[PDB]
Amino acid sequence: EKKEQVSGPPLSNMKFYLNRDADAHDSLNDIDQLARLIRANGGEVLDSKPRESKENVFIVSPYNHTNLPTVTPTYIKACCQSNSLLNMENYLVPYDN
Repeated sequence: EKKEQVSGPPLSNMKFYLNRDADAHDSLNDIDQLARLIRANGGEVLDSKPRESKENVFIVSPYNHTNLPTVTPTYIKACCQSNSLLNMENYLVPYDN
């Protein structure tokens, strides 16, 4: 692995930031800064930290299909620094629950 990002467009894909409502997790307003980098790449990310339980609050990662599950916000630090050589770190919420 020498070439940095080759398969598919390196920028502009799909992102979504919507915290559930646990009153805490990792980041809320700070992610707006770490995501500002990937937000200006060409994709789309809405840094919003709500607190309403309507099964409609989740955070989707770049190139991540199915908006049903959820991933960690720190994913950016691993997606921007590691590119995509650490999928095990998706630390996404299972499909069952």
